[PDB]
Amino acid sequence: ATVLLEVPFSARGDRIPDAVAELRTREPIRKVRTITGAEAWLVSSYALCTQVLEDRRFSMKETAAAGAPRLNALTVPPEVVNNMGNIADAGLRKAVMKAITPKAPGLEQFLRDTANSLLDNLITEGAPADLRNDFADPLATALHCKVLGIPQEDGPKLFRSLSIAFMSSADPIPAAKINWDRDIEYMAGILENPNITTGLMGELSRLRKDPAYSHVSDELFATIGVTFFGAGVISTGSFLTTALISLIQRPQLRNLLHEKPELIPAGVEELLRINLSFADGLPRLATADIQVGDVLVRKGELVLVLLEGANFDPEHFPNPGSIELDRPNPTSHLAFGRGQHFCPGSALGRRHAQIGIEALLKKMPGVDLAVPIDQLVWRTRFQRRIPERLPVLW
Ligand code: HEM
Ligand SMILES: Clc1[nH]c2ccccc2c1-c1nn(-c2ccccc2)cc1Cn1ccnc1
Repeated sequence: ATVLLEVPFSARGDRIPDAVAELRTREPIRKVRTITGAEAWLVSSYALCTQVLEDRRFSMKETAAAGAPRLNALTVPPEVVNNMGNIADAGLRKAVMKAITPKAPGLEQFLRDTANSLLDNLITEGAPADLRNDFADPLATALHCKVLGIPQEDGPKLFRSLSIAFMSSADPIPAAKINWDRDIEYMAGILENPNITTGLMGELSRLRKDPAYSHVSDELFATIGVTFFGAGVISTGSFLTTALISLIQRPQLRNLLHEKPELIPAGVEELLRINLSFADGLPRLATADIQVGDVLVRKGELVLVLLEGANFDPEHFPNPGSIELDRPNPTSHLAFGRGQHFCPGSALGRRHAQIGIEALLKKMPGVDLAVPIDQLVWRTRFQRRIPERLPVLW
Protein backbone atom coordinates (compact mmCIF):
# COMPACT_ATOMS: atom_id res chain seq x y z
CA ALA A 1 0.00 0.00 0.00
CA THR A 2 1.07 3.60 -0.66
CA VAL A 3 -0.09 6.80 0.98
CA LEU A 4 -1.94 9.54 -0.87
CA LEU A 5 0.24 11.53 -3.29
CA GLU A 6 1.94 14.37 -1.38
CA VAL A 7 2.49 17.94 -2.57
CA PRO A 8 4.71 19.64 -3.41
CA PHE A 9 6.46 17.17 -5.73
CA SER A 10 9.90 18.81 -5.88
CA ALA A 11 11.58 21.96 -4.66
CA ARG A 12 13.87 21.99 -7.71
CA GLY A 13 13.26 25.05 -9.85
CA ASP A 14 15.51 24.12 -12.78
CA ARG A 15 13.39 21.28 -14.20
CA ILE A 16 9.79 20.22 -14.16
CA PRO A 17 9.28 16.64 -12.84
CA ASP A 18 8.28 14.19 -15.55
CA ALA A 19 5.41 13.31 -13.24
CA VAL A 20 3.51 16.57 -13.88
CA ALA A 21 2.89 15.58 -17.51
CA GLU A 22 1.76 12.06 -16.55
CA LEU A 23 -0.63 13.54 -13.99
CA ARG A 24 -1.98 16.08 -16.46
CA THR A 25 -2.59 13.29 -18.99
CA ARG A 26 -4.07 10.73 -16.57
CA GLU A 27 -5.78 12.81 -13.84
CA PRO A 28 -5.71 16.58 -14.43
CA ILE A 29 -7.66 17.01 -11.23
CA ARG A 30 -6.77 14.61 -8.49
CA LYS A 31 -6.57 14.24 -4.77
CA VAL A 32 -3.35 15.00 -2.90
CA ARG A 33 -2.16 15.55 0.66
CA THR A 34 -0.58 18.85 1.71
CA ILE A 35 2.14 19.33 4.29
CA THR A 36 -0.48 20.00 6.96
CA GLY A 37 -2.10 16.58 6.41
CA ALA A 38 -5.12 18.12 4.68
CA GLU A 39 -6.53 16.70 1.49
CA ALA A 40 -6.79 18.90 -1.61
CA TRP A 41 -7.60 18.71 -5.30
CA LEU A 42 -4.49 19.38 -7.47
CA VAL A 43 -5.43 20.87 -10.89
CA SER A 44 -2.78 20.56 -13.59
CA SER A 45 -4.21 21.21 -17.07
CA TYR A 46 -4.51 24.60 -18.69
CA ALA A 47 -8.25 24.21 -19.21
CA LEU A 48 -9.05 23.24 -15.60
CA CYS A 49 -6.59 25.72 -14.06
CA THR A 50 -8.25 28.57 -15.95
CA GLN A 51 -11.71 27.25 -15.00
CA VAL A 52 -10.85 27.37 -11.30
CA LEU A 53 -9.17 30.76 -11.36
CA GLU A 54 -12.02 32.37 -13.32
CA ASP A 55 -14.79 31.05 -11.00
CA ARG A 56 -14.89 33.12 -7.83
CA ARG A 57 -16.86 30.40 -6.06
CA PHE A 58 -13.35 28.96 -5.73
CA SER A 59 -12.59 31.58 -3.10
CA MET A 60 -9.28 33.04 -2.00
CA LYS A 61 -10.77 34.75 1.06
CA GLU A 62 -12.34 31.59 2.41
CA THR A 63 -8.97 29.77 2.51
CA ALA A 64 -8.33 31.70 5.74
CA ALA A 65 -11.41 30.38 7.53
CA ALA A 66 -10.82 28.63 10.84
CA GLY A 67 -11.14 24.89 10.42
CA ALA A 68 -10.56 24.81 6.65
CA PRO A 69 -8.24 22.29 5.03
CA ARG A 70 -4.95 24.18 4.66
CA LEU A 71 -2.13 24.15 2.16
CA ASN A 72 0.13 25.67 4.81
CA ALA A 73 -0.05 27.75 7.96
CA LEU A 74 -0.70 31.46 7.70
CA THR A 75 2.33 33.65 8.31
CA VAL A 76 0.17 36.81 8.27
CA PRO A 77 -3.03 37.85 10.00
CA PRO A 78 -6.04 36.18 8.36
CA GLU A 79 -7.35 39.52 7.09
CA VAL A 80 -4.29 39.80 4.79
CA VAL A 81 -5.51 36.84 2.78
CA ASN A 82 -8.22 39.28 1.57
CA ASN A 83 -5.66 42.09 1.16
CA MET A 84 -6.70 43.16 -2.33
CA GLY A 85 -10.38 43.03 -1.40
CA ASN A 86 -9.65 45.20 1.65
CA ILE A 87 -7.74 47.66 -0.56
CA ALA A 88 -10.66 47.82 -3.01
CA ASP A 89 -13.24 48.27 -0.21
CA ALA A 90 -11.15 51.21 1.10
CA GLY A 91 -11.28 52.90 -2.32
CA LEU A 92 -7.52 52.51 -2.79
CA ARG A 93 -7.21 50.00 -5.65
CA LYS A 94 -6.68 52.47 -8.51
CA ALA A 95 -4.09 54.48 -6.60
CA VAL A 96 -2.18 51.44 -5.39
CA MET A 97 -2.12 49.89 -8.83
CA LYS A 98 -0.96 53.17 -10.42
CA ALA A 99 1.91 53.51 -7.96
CA ILE A 100 3.34 50.04 -8.74
CA THR A 101 3.53 50.30 -12.52
CA PRO A 102 7.00 50.76 -13.99
CA LYS A 103 5.96 54.08 -15.55
CA ALA A 104 7.01 56.74 -13.06
CA PRO A 105 9.60 59.05 -14.64
CA GLY A 106 13.09 57.89 -13.83
CA LEU A 107 12.06 54.41 -12.61
CA GLU A 108 13.43 52.41 -15.51
CA GLN A 109 16.63 54.49 -15.56
CA PHE A 110 17.00 53.82 -11.85
CA LEU A 111 16.60 50.08 -12.47
CA ARG A 112 19.21 50.15 -15.22
CA ASP A 113 21.67 52.18 -13.12
CA THR A 114 21.21 49.85 -10.17
CA ALA A 115 21.66 46.70 -12.24
CA ASN A 116 24.78 48.09 -13.87
CA SER A 117 26.28 49.13 -10.55
CA LEU A 118 25.63 45.71 -9.04
CA LEU A 119 27.22 44.02 -12.05
CA ASP A 120 30.25 46.34 -12.03
CA ASN A 121 30.90 45.48 -8.38
CA LEU A 122 30.76 41.77 -9.24
CA ILE A 123 33.16 42.23 -12.17
CA THR A 124 35.54 44.17 -9.93
CA GLU A 125 35.48 41.48 -7.28
CA GLY A 126 36.13 38.73 -9.82
CA ALA A 127 34.40 35.44 -10.57
CA PRO A 128 32.69 33.52 -9.14
CA ALA A 129 29.70 35.76 -8.41
CA ASP A 130 26.41 34.84 -6.73
CA LEU A 131 23.67 36.12 -9.02
CA ARG A 132 20.91 35.61 -6.46
CA ASN A 133 22.31 37.19 -3.33
CA ASP A 134 24.49 39.78 -5.06
CA PHE A 135 22.37 40.66 -8.10
CA ALA A 136 18.73 39.53 -8.46
CA ASP A 137 17.61 40.01 -4.86
CA PRO A 138 19.40 43.36 -4.31
CA LEU A 139 17.92 44.57 -7.63
CA ALA A 140 14.44 43.55 -6.48
CA THR A 141 14.99 45.18 -3.09
CA ALA A 142 16.29 48.46 -4.53
CA LEU A 143 13.40 48.55 -7.00
CA HIS A 144 10.78 48.14 -4.32
CA CYS A 145 12.30 50.75 -2.03
CA LYS A 146 12.07 53.14 -4.99
CA VAL A 147 8.51 52.08 -5.87
CA LEU A 148 7.41 52.49 -2.25
CA GLY A 149 9.27 55.79 -1.80
CA ILE A 150 11.22 54.55 1.20
CA PRO A 151 14.96 54.90 1.87
CA GLN A 152 17.22 52.50 0.02
CA GLU A 153 19.12 51.86 3.23
CA ASP A 154 15.98 50.41 4.86
CA GLY A 155 15.69 47.72 2.16
CA PRO A 156 18.07 45.09 3.50
CA LYS A 157 16.37 44.83 6.91
CA LEU A 158 12.92 44.48 5.33
CA PHE A 159 14.32 41.93 2.90
CA ARG A 160 15.80 39.75 5.63
CA SER A 161 12.28 39.06 7.00
CA LEU A 162 11.40 37.25 3.80
CA SER A 163 13.18 33.88 4.19
CA ILE A 164 10.69 33.26 7.04
CA ALA A 165 7.69 35.33 5.94
CA PHE A 166 7.27 33.34 2.78
CA MET A 167 7.82 29.95 4.35
CA SER A 168 5.37 27.20 3.44
CA SER A 169 5.03 25.57 6.87
CA ALA A 170 2.75 22.90 8.35
CA ASP A 171 2.59 24.95 11.56
CA PRO A 172 2.51 28.59 12.68
CA ILE A 173 5.89 30.27 12.76
CA PRO A 174 6.78 32.37 15.84
CA ALA A 175 9.46 34.37 14.03
CA ALA A 176 6.97 35.40 11.34
CA LYS A 177 4.85 37.30 13.89
CA ILE A 178 7.88 39.03 15.40
CA ASN A 179 9.04 40.27 12.00
CA TRP A 180 5.49 41.12 10.85
CA ASP A 181 4.82 43.29 13.87
CA ARG A 182 8.19 45.03 13.44
CA ASP A 183 7.61 45.68 9.76
CA ILE A 184 4.11 47.05 10.44
CA GLU A 185 5.56 49.44 13.01
CA TYR A 186 8.14 50.52 10.42
CA MET A 187 5.51 51.24 7.77
CA ALA A 188 3.35 53.08 10.30
CA GLY A 189 6.35 55.31 10.99
CA ILE A 190 6.81 55.82 7.27
CA LEU A 191 3.26 57.14 7.02
CA GLU A 192 4.08 59.68 9.77
CA ASN A 193 7.44 60.64 8.23
CA PRO A 194 7.24 64.01 6.42
CA ASN A 195 10.19 63.15 4.18
CA ILE A 196 8.24 60.34 2.51
CA THR A 197 6.47 62.10 -0.36
CA THR A 198 7.00 59.86 -3.40
CA GLY A 199 6.05 56.36 -4.51
CA LEU A 200 3.37 54.18 -3.02
CA MET A 201 3.98 55.24 0.60
CA GLY A 202 4.09 58.90 -0.31
CA GLU A 203 0.73 58.55 -2.06
CA LEU A 204 -0.82 56.55 0.77
CA SER A 205 0.45 59.13 3.23
CA ARG A 206 -1.38 61.88 1.36
CA LEU A 207 -4.60 59.87 0.95
CA ARG A 208 -4.51 59.07 4.66
CA LYS A 209 -4.94 62.79 5.41
CA ASP A 210 -7.57 63.37 2.74
CA PRO A 211 -11.21 63.55 4.01
CA ALA A 212 -12.39 60.91 1.59
CA TYR A 213 -10.19 58.31 3.38
CA SER A 214 -10.55 59.48 6.98
CA HIS A 215 -12.16 56.15 8.07
CA VAL A 216 -9.59 53.92 6.38
CA SER A 217 -7.59 52.29 9.10
CA ASP A 218 -3.98 53.06 9.81
CA GLU A 219 -3.51 49.27 10.08
CA LEU A 220 -4.57 48.82 6.44
CA PHE A 221 -2.29 51.62 5.20
CA ALA A 222 0.69 50.02 6.94
CA THR A 223 -0.33 46.53 5.76
CA ILE A 224 -0.32 47.67 2.16
CA GLY A 225 3.28 48.78 2.48
CA VAL A 226 4.50 45.60 4.18
CA THR A 227 2.63 43.22 1.89
CA PHE A 228 3.46 44.89 -1.42
CA PHE A 229 7.13 45.21 -0.53
CA GLY A 230 7.31 41.58 0.53
CA ALA A 231 5.26 40.06 -2.30
CA GLY A 232 7.01 42.14 -4.93
CA VAL A 233 10.54 41.57 -3.68
CA ILE A 234 10.15 37.82 -3.15
CA SER A 235 8.36 37.38 -6.45
CA THR A 236 10.68 39.45 -8.66
CA GLY A 237 13.89 38.31 -6.98
CA SER A 238 12.92 34.67 -7.18
CA PHE A 239 11.57 34.87 -10.74
CA LEU A 240 14.66 36.70 -12.03
CA THR A 241 16.97 34.20 -10.29
CA THR A 242 15.40 31.13 -11.83
CA ALA A 243 14.97 32.86 -15.24
CA LEU A 244 18.73 33.49 -15.23
CA ILE A 245 19.32 29.76 -14.74
CA SER A 246 17.03 28.98 -17.72
CA LEU A 247 18.87 31.53 -19.83
CA ILE A 248 22.35 30.38 -18.82
CA GLN A 249 21.36 26.78 -19.69
CA ARG A 250 20.54 28.01 -23.23
CA PRO A 251 23.69 29.51 -24.69
CA GLN A 252 22.08 29.96 -28.12
CA LEU A 253 19.23 31.98 -26.62
CA ARG A 254 21.63 33.90 -24.41
CA ASN A 255 23.59 34.81 -27.54
CA LEU A 256 20.49 35.68 -29.55
CA LEU A 257 19.23 38.03 -26.82
CA HIS A 258 22.68 39.57 -26.37
CA GLU A 259 22.84 40.22 -30.13
CA LYS A 260 19.20 41.36 -30.55
CA PRO A 261 18.10 42.89 -27.22
CA GLU A 262 14.82 44.02 -28.76
CA LEU A 263 13.81 40.36 -28.38
CA ILE A 264 14.31 40.45 -24.58
CA PRO A 265 10.63 41.22 -23.87
CA ALA A 266 9.57 38.16 -25.85
CA GLY A 267 12.27 36.11 -24.16
CA VAL A 268 11.13 37.26 -20.72
CA GLU A 269 7.55 36.31 -21.58
CA GLU A 270 8.69 32.77 -22.34
CA LEU A 271 10.86 32.70 -19.21
CA LEU A 272 7.68 33.66 -17.30
CA ARG A 273 5.76 30.89 -19.00
CA ILE A 274 8.29 28.19 -18.10
CA ASN A 275 9.05 29.57 -14.62
CA LEU A 276 8.89 27.25 -11.63
CA SER A 277 9.16 29.99 -8.98
CA PHE A 278 5.83 29.22 -7.30
CA ALA A 279 6.49 26.23 -5.08
CA ASP A 280 2.86 25.32 -4.43
CA GLY A 281 -0.35 25.46 -6.35
CA LEU A 282 -2.47 28.58 -5.84
CA PRO A 283 -5.00 27.77 -3.07
CA ARG A 284 -8.76 28.28 -3.28
CA LEU A 285 -11.65 27.00 -1.13
CA ALA A 286 -14.84 25.85 -2.82
CA THR A 287 -17.94 27.75 -1.64
CA ALA A 288 -20.32 25.44 -3.60
CA ASP A 289 -20.38 22.00 -5.16
CA ILE A 290 -18.70 22.53 -8.57
CA GLN A 291 -17.84 20.10 -11.36
CA VAL A 292 -14.18 20.32 -12.45
CA GLY A 293 -13.33 17.75 -15.06
CA ASP A 294 -14.32 14.31 -13.80
CA VAL A 295 -14.51 15.46 -10.14
CA LEU A 296 -17.37 17.05 -8.29
CA VAL A 297 -15.53 19.33 -5.89
CA ARG A 298 -17.53 19.73 -2.72
CA LYS A 299 -18.20 22.85 -0.70
CA GLY A 300 -15.42 23.41 1.82
CA GLU A 301 -12.72 21.53 -0.11
CA LEU A 302 -9.30 22.92 -0.95
CA VAL A 303 -8.21 23.28 -4.58
CA LEU A 304 -4.63 23.90 -5.66
CA VAL A 305 -3.98 25.43 -9.09
CA LEU A 306 -0.63 24.18 -10.35
CA LEU A 307 0.77 27.02 -12.49
CA GLU A 308 3.36 24.86 -14.24
CA GLY A 309 0.61 22.35 -14.96
CA ALA A 310 -1.14 24.96 -17.07
CA ASN A 311 1.99 26.56 -18.46
CA PHE A 312 3.61 23.32 -19.69
CA ASP A 313 0.33 21.91 -21.07
CA PRO A 314 1.13 20.86 -24.66
CA GLU A 315 -2.48 21.25 -25.71
CA HIS A 316 -2.10 25.01 -25.16
CA PHE A 317 1.66 25.55 -25.62
CA PRO A 318 3.06 23.04 -28.13
CA ASN A 319 6.65 21.94 -27.40
CA PRO A 320 6.07 23.36 -23.94
CA GLY A 321 9.57 22.90 -22.63
CA SER A 322 11.13 24.96 -25.43
CA ILE A 323 11.51 28.72 -25.34
CA GLU A 324 9.95 29.95 -28.62
CA LEU A 325 9.89 33.69 -29.22
CA ASP A 326 7.24 33.47 -31.97
CA ARG A 327 4.31 31.82 -30.22
CA PRO A 328 0.85 33.11 -31.23
CA ASN A 329 -0.39 33.10 -27.62
CA PRO A 330 2.66 34.38 -25.73
CA THR A 331 1.03 36.22 -22.75
CA SER A 332 -1.70 33.58 -22.26
CA HIS A 333 0.32 31.79 -19.60
CA LEU A 334 -0.72 31.77 -15.93
CA ALA A 335 2.58 33.02 -14.41
CA PHE A 336 0.68 36.04 -12.98
CA GLY A 337 -2.48 34.12 -12.22
CA ARG A 338 -5.83 34.77 -13.89
CA GLY A 339 -9.16 36.29 -12.97
CA GLN A 340 -10.08 38.24 -9.88
CA HIS A 341 -6.65 37.91 -8.27
CA PHE A 342 -4.43 38.49 -11.34
CA CYS A 343 -1.10 39.93 -10.18
CA PRO A 344 -1.27 43.75 -9.87
CA GLY A 345 2.53 43.89 -10.20
CA SER A 346 2.75 42.14 -13.56
CA ALA A 347 4.11 45.07 -15.53
CA LEU A 348 6.69 45.88 -12.86
CA GLY A 349 7.75 42.24 -12.67
CA ARG A 350 8.21 42.12 -16.45
CA ARG A 351 10.29 45.29 -16.46
CA HIS A 352 12.48 44.21 -13.53
CA ALA A 353 13.40 41.01 -15.36
CA GLN A 354 13.82 42.66 -18.77
CA ILE A 355 16.16 45.34 -17.44
CA GLY A 356 18.07 42.92 -15.24
CA ILE A 357 18.62 40.53 -18.15
CA GLU A 358 19.50 43.33 -20.59
CA ALA A 359 22.11 44.65 -18.18
CA LEU A 360 23.53 41.18 -17.44
CA LEU A 361 23.90 40.21 -21.08
CA LYS A 362 25.66 43.50 -21.90
CA LYS A 363 28.09 43.28 -18.94
CA MET A 364 28.59 39.48 -18.82
CA PRO A 365 27.96 38.11 -22.31
CA GLY A 366 29.88 34.95 -21.42
CA VAL A 367 27.90 34.24 -18.25
CA ASP A 368 27.81 30.56 -17.31
CA LEU A 369 27.28 28.48 -14.19
CA ALA A 370 30.44 28.09 -12.12
CA VAL A 371 29.26 24.82 -10.56
CA PRO A 372 27.50 21.78 -12.04
CA ILE A 373 23.77 22.49 -12.03
CA ASP A 374 23.03 19.64 -9.60
CA GLN A 375 25.14 21.49 -6.99
CA LEU A 376 22.54 24.24 -6.60
CA VAL A 377 20.83 23.99 -3.20
CA TRP A 378 17.05 24.32 -3.50
CA ARG A 379 15.23 25.98 -0.62
CA THR A 380 12.62 23.71 0.94
CA ARG A 381 9.24 24.38 2.54
CA PHE A 382 9.09 27.84 1.04
CA GLN A 383 6.46 29.53 -1.11
CA ARG A 384 9.01 30.00 -3.89
CA ARG A 385 11.58 27.73 -5.46
CA ILE A 386 15.02 29.29 -5.37
CA PRO A 387 18.64 28.25 -5.21
CA GLU A 388 20.28 29.41 -2.04
CA ARG A 389 23.26 30.62 -4.06
CA LEU A 390 23.68 30.98 -7.84
CA PRO A 391 27.44 30.84 -8.56
CA VAL A 392 28.44 32.05 -12.04
CA LEU A 393 31.53 32.99 -14.03
CA TRP A 394 31.77 35.02 -17.28
C1 HEM B 1 7.69 38.14 -11.89
C2 HEM B 1 7.17 38.63 -10.76
C3 HEM B 1 5.84 38.16 -10.19
C4 HEM B 1 5.20 37.00 -10.35
C5 HEM B 1 5.63 35.75 -11.12
C6 HEM B 1 3.99 37.16 -9.56
C7 HEM B 1 2.99 36.18 -9.49
C8 HEM B 1 1.76 36.34 -8.91
C9 HEM B 1 0.68 35.39 -8.95
C10 HEM B 1 0.71 34.03 -9.64
C11 HEM B 1 -0.40 35.90 -8.30
C12 HEM B 1 -1.80 35.30 -8.09
C13 HEM B 1 -2.01 34.68 -6.71
C14 HEM B 1 -3.36 34.01 -6.65
O1 HEM B 1 -4.22 34.15 -7.55
O2 HEM B 1 -3.58 33.25 -5.61
C15 HEM B 1 0.04 37.19 -7.80
C16 HEM B 1 -0.70 38.02 -6.97
C17 HEM B 1 -0.24 39.18 -6.36
N1 HEM B 1 0.99 39.80 -6.63
FE1 HEM B 1 2.37 39.16 -7.94
N2 HEM B 1 3.92 38.38 -8.94
C18 HEM B 1 5.07 39.05 -9.34
C19 HEM B 1 5.36 40.35 -9.02
C20 HEM B 1 4.67 41.13 -8.17
C21 HEM B 1 5.02 42.49 -7.80
C22 HEM B 1 6.20 43.30 -8.38
C23 HEM B 1 4.08 42.88 -6.89
C24 HEM B 1 3.98 44.22 -6.15
C25 HEM B 1 4.91 45.18 -6.15
C26 HEM B 1 3.16 41.82 -6.71
C27 HEM B 1 2.08 41.85 -5.88
C28 HEM B 1 1.05 40.92 -5.86
C29 HEM B 1 -0.18 41.01 -5.08
C30 HEM B 1 -0.41 42.16 -4.09
C31 HEM B 1 -0.96 39.94 -5.38
C32 HEM B 1 -2.35 39.54 -4.80
C33 HEM B 1 -3.47 39.85 -5.71
C34 HEM B 1 -4.84 39.37 -5.14
O3 HEM B 1 -4.83 38.59 -4.16
O4 HEM B 1 -5.78 39.80 -5.75
N3 HEM B 1 3.50 40.74 -7.53
N4 HEM B 1 1.37 37.43 -8.18
CL1 LIG C 1 -1.51 35.43 2.27
C1 LIG C 1 -1.09 36.84 1.32
N1 LIG C 1 -1.98 37.40 0.52
C2 LIG C 1 -1.42 38.48 -0.04
C3 LIG C 1 -1.94 39.45 -0.95
C4 LIG C 1 -1.18 40.49 -1.37
C5 LIG C 1 0.14 40.63 -0.91
C6 LIG C 1 0.65 39.70 0.00
C7 LIG C 1 -0.14 38.63 0.44
C8 LIG C 1 0.09 37.56 1.32
C9 LIG C 1 1.40 37.37 2.07
N2 LIG C 1 2.04 38.42 2.56
N3 LIG C 1 3.16 37.95 3.17
C10 LIG C 1 4.08 38.84 3.80
C11 LIG C 1 4.66 38.55 5.01
C12 LIG C 1 5.57 39.43 5.58
C13 LIG C 1 5.97 40.56 4.88
C14 LIG C 1 5.39 40.83 3.61
C15 LIG C 1 4.47 39.97 3.06
C16 LIG C 1 3.26 36.61 3.03
C17 LIG C 1 2.15 36.19 2.33
C18 LIG C 1 1.79 34.78 1.86
N4 LIG C 1 1.33 33.84 2.89
C19 LIG C 1 1.35 34.04 4.18
C20 LIG C 1 0.79 32.94 4.75
N5 LIG C 1 0.47 32.05 3.82
C21 LIG C 1 0.76 32.64 2.64
